Amino acid sequence: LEPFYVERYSWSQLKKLLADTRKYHKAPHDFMFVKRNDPDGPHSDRIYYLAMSRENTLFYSEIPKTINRAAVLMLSWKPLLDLYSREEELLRERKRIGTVGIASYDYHQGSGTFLFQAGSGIYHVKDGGPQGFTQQPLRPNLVETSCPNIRMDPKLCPADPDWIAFIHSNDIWISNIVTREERRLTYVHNELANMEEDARSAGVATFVLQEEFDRYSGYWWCPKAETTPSGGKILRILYEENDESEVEIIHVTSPMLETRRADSFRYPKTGTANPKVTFKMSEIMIDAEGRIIDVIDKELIQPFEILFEGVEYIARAGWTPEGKYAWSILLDRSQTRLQIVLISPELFIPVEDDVMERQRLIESVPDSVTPLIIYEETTDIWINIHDIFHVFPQSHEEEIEFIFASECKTGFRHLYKITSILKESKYKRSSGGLPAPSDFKCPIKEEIAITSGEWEVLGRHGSNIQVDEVRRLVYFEGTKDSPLEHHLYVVSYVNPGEVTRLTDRGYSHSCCISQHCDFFISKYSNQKNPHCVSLYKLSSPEDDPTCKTKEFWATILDSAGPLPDYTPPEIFSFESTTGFTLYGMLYKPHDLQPGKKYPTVLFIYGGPQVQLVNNRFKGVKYFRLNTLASLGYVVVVIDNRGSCHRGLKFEGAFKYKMGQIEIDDQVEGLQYLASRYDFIDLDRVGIHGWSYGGYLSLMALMQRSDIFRVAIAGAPVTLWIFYDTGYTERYMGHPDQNEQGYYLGSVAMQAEKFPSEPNRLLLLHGFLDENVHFAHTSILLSFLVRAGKPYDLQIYPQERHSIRVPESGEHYELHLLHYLQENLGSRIAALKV
Amino acid sequence: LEPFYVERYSWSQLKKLLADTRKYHKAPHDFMFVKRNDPDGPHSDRIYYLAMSRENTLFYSEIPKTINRAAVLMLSWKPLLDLYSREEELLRERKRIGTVGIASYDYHQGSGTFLFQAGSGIYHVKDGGPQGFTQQPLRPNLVETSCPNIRMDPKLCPADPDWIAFIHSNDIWISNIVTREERRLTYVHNELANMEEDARSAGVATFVLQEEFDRYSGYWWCPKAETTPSGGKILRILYEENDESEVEIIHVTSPMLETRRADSFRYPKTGTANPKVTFKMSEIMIDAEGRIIDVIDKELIQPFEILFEGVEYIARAGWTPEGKYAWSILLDRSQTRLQIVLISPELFIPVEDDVMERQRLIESVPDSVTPLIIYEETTDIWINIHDIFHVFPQSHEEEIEFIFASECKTGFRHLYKITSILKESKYKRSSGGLPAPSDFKCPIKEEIAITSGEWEVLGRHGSNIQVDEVRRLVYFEGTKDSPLEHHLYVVSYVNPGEVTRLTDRGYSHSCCISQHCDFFISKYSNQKNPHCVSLYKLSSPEDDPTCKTKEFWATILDSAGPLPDYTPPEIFSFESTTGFTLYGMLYKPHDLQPGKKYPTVLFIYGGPQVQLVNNRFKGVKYFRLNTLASLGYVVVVIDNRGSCHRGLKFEGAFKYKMGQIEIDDQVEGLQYLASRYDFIDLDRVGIHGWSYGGYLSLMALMQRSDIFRVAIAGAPVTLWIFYDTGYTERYMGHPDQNEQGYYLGSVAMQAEKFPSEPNRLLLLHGFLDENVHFAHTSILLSFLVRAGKPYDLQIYPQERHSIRVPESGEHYELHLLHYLQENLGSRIAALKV
Repeated sequence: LEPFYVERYSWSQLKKLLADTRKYHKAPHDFMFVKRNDPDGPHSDRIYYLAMSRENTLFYSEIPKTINRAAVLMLSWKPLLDLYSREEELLRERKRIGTVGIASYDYHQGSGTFLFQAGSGIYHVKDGGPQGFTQQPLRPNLVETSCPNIRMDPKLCPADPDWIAFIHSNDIWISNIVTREERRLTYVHNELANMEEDARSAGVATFVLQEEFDRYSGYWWCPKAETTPSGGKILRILYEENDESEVEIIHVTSPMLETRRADSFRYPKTGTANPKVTFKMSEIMIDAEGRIIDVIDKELIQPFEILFEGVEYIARAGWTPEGKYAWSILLDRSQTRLQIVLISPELFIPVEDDVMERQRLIESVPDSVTPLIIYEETTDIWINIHDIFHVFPQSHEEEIEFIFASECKTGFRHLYKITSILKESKYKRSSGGLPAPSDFKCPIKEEIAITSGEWEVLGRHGSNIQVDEVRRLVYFEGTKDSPLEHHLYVVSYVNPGEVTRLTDRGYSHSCCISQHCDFFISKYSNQKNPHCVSLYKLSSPEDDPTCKTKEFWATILDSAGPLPDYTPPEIFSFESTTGFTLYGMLYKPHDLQPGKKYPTVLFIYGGPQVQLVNNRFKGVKYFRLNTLASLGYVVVVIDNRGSCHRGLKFEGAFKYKMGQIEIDDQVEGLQYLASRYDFIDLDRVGIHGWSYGGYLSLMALMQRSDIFRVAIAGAPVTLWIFYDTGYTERYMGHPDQNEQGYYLGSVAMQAEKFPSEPNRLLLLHGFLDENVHFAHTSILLSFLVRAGKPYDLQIYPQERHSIRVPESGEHYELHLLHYLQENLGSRIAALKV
Repeated sequence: LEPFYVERYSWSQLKKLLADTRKYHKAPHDFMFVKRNDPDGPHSDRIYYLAMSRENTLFYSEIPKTINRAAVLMLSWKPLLDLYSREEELLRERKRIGTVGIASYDYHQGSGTFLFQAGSGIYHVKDGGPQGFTQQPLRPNLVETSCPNIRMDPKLCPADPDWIAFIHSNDIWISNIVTREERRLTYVHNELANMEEDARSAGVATFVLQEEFDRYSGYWWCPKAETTPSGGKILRILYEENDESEVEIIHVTSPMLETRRADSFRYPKTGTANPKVTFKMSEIMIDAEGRIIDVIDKELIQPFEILFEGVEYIARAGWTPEGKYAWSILLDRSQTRLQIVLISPELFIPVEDDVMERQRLIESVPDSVTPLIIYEETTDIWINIHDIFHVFPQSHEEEIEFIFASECKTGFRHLYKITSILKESKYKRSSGGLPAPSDFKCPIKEEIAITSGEWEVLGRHGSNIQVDEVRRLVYFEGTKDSPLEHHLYVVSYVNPGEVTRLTDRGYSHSCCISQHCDFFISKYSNQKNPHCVSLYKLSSPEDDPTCKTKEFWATILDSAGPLPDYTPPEIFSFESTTGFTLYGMLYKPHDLQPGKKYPTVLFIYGGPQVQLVNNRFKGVKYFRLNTLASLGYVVVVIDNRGSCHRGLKFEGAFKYKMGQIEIDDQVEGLQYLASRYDFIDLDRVGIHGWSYGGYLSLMALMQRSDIFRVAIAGAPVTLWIFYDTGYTERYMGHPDQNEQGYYLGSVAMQAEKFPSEPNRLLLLHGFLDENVHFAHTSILLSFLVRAGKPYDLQIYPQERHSIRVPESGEHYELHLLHYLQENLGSRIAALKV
């Protein structure tokens, strides 16, 4: 063969090319179905959703009772409405929200009350309650406040839509939107105090639980209100209280660089103490008229450590829908033992200073009342937290039924219907001892598996189940038809068997089912077609309600249609020497000259909880992998072992071994291609990735000087001893029980292994990164300098983990092309060597 | 004219080249003469001095009463002795100490008591006092303490050498070194309280005073002790007391990168508040036994803003020889108004909590007693502070004679013998008003200029004046013979005639004159010969005491001989279009070729207070400029207008106009060289400097995008609003009244002016730099990314403003050479364009 050299564009010509290709180019979400219940009118439902017009607001569309099955009905988007703090900027990093405006909302089917934060303000309108359905945009009603700082995480009370709660300065507040009454429920954080002195918070999820467990709230309204004798009621808020006094303090640069100051930050470094956590409960007494009689604040009868021995993370929490028990999913620190636990409000006593008054209240509580561990699972690998957990109405007082999902039985996540016996505990507090390990555990009456197979149910990033308690069905999202396509399925939970698919093959679907289970919405795409949102109607043959079929109904969002100037990559697979099928994407270069070999650029992530290779449209996010092909680079992407959507066995492959397996799969796939395509120049191969991808880019250059000419590492994790507990320990365990794994997985501990030629290493970092701190890069550079190695370095001083400012994104793309051109593809590059 | 191209060495090759040449390659200082008074012994004096054996410690040599004039005598060095915290590490950055061991020392003439810090320890020995002279090394006596943290800045009481003082946690302590008694004199700083809430100090110079006024001390012993009736005595200490509570707080990265924390410290940013400062005095009453009886603390009778209207910085301070008055040099904030001031101890009243006893104490002090301004000068350029100031024993008790130095009168710094009348002031505290700005001023009886001419007396960086009161002479260093050589001069202060030069021309000398004025020591070098140190004997014909002659006496340190593998540069000069002569240094590329033109690297500083071109040995400091010449680069260095040693008009050139002029001079001299020598390729010129030098490198690349191919900016000031008060306001003035100056002199405010070609800009910065904070670089990167301009960046995370870690230095030289080779010198560099 004969080497292809990429054209040598100037920095200003490359800026032009990139700007011209970009000169062209968020879909609906948070859907809600509301019945009109109007016989005379032509509309059966009204659907509300968030979407970009620009800013992000509530829209609505009208679901008609029938359709012209000749034509395609495209629903019109009626606008519903007529319109950053260091708390807003940090939360919108933890959720990975790129949008601006309304991020989420809250609704009360009874009242028709919408409640939503929008900038610094909290608003509320009504629609679809007794007050009817607007035919034009509504003007929102601002909630009044005496509070001086931004109100975070507003929630409607499900039992009373006059009452909302919110967090201000790390304490829970309630406000009545009709009576204008306002009230602070917790006095845990002085806002005037400094960081080190206070370090306490109520109703807020701590950093680790937003970053690594995607849980953002830490208080939960009780769904039912209890009546006082004189025609009032009691409302309940369960909340987690946090004390981060032992948690290590990090400083990270304040975005306003002019100040030259840093922001204090609680970061549980791997090995260090996580925050101290316990449950609490506010009892709020309301009189008949809707004003606050009194607010009792209640603590657990015994300490948290005693009742929930071994629990470190409060992964999830809420209420049974009866309002009877507060439930919670709890992990041990190793993230190998998960427990579902019911907690009676009778476990909470009022907080008292008097030692003799508490011992009085303690005596009042009976020994029968005790935490109930309705479920427990263990794994030699790790427990992946998900959002799937459905509690049924209680038939007998002494059983609870529920659906949960687990990778622990099969090696693959499946739904399971479980009945638990609510036995009274062996243990009595009377004895005055610390309860045994299995003293609170409930017997398992039945454990019916609703699904099974060499495929998994999805329960993260908004994937979930939807139970039809009438037809005794459960809709879920799965990889049953393929690992590269997510599809909607339905199945009986009473007598499970056949698993009916509802989405059409050849597309990967993100799905949302009406609360009435008579409609669903699919956001679907494939490698060649950009995302469409469509609305399908569910009906059953009248001989068997257990059986469900779909009928396309109306389009909510039409695709722009196979984008021109974009050549999609072709998916491939190959059998590993490890006995797994690995999948990849190949961007062949545009205008393929026969008799020529091209420089190959391997883009990588390779970390857990992620899959790059699937049948989705990569034209939006990975448009620049296409642009590289248009300049005459081969671009390769390989989902190596540890990637998600392949079962726990596949994922657990790098437990304790991070950075020691992923590249051997990247190279195995990179060679399977070279053997099959003589147009791949293995002498000019570069690797680029961000975050975990940037990590492996550096491992690629240490482990394999031979294969990879240049590594471009963005926000790389150079030192696992610095990452947080929630993530690092899930995969690497405590650094005492993996001395060697932490050493071999930390690229900064191994700077001598880097090349002694320049123009091979390029390091990129967000200067204000609060997730992968900039000290990963600053400490690797320190050891490269000692080892007399050379590096190239671009800092993005306004950026954090993600790149938000576009000027930054443009510079990153411009530099990356120029760098690959100057140090890989072009003629001048081969001369430099 | 054929282009020469430098041999493209690899990164590993270039590292070897440097390590090989680096494989090849401190003189004595702090000299002090003690007379032996041995009429029968062969030795007249014994000199004590600090030098490197290895550690830096005290040595002595013997001065012969007589010498064989036929031969040279080389004095053998006898060792006198028998063998970092955060605040000791910052002091060494402010002083710019590289050496380890003993930095300075004290000596009580009467007792023979030495006193010196060495690491954490404080030690004393005796030699040359009543107790005679050691023939063998003495053992250092540790001053014991109860003080937890390290002790900074020890000083011997001259009025009793049993007592010493020192600073501990920003308070003044005294310790008797025979009774081991240890007393704390000030209670202004809580070591355990956080620095944000404390920010008060006593006896310490604040940051700007150490950085910009090279004053490293804030307390002063009274040099005589008043006697008591019982037979004890009163010792006194004058001390500056600062409050940094209103001074902006900055965060620099902690050097322990593992912690990912930042150290808070107080930085007076241009235009913000300098610390509130005042004078105080500690009266220590000691008994006849030597035990402390009592300690009264005393404040000024009126606030510092009243007694010293206008004074922003206390520049220097101390006591007159009898200790009748304490004196102080005082600047206004614009540093255009120097005042000298006498403050009687009688101005200080005991500090009393009672509001009514303090009133009885105020009236007790006479209204006659008042601050005495004995000298005031003003300039529309600015005041350069200096260590020259001499007060004569008082003859008339209403007059005071002294010697000061000033550029204000003639435009060059010259000595002046001044008598001032101490007329009791008109202002009275009884009247109870504030004084007019002229009320403490003093009539000026005479003012005889001792020197004059277009050349300056030197009074910075250890240059000072020795004063023979017996013969009424004053020895001083000056630029009279040339700007490129410093020389030792002597002249009468009674009948100031002509100026006898004592040093030999053809060399540049730093000098040090026996307190007896019968000897002097010169450390001297020239462009070709490394620094020597010789001892000369002063002699006068018995007919005329003014006539002064020298005679070589002994070698203290022999030259290392002319170094091989080092060609020196040749000094040049050129008439500027501005009218001034400018000097330069040319390193011709070793092994010149006929007809061939070579790549050129201009090393630059160009800031004030510094001259790079002079007749001193550059073989140590600028060794690598010659290493650049040995590879093929022409190397050029020019002292543009602003640089020191050429008078106040030459310096004042860039008042308010920093950045706007300097490069015109650098390019003028570059073109002068290009006309006379045709080997200077002007199509291949790089510029490189550190700090101000890196600043001008960035200005050269904006302003002259045509003359300069690459710029390599080290630790460069990019935003004058960020730099400190005492420096920026001295030249650029307050920012709100020179708004255009600050804009035009700030490269980051002009990022659009930078090239759009890559491989032309290199930013180098110490990550922990606390002087030119790394925000200068990060904010400039901020604006360069916005503007879409390319840059190369290198960080040194171990280093602050200097480069101390040897591995950081090796990597800097190696990158600097490779970047020059790959982007300026070689043929591949010509292909890149």
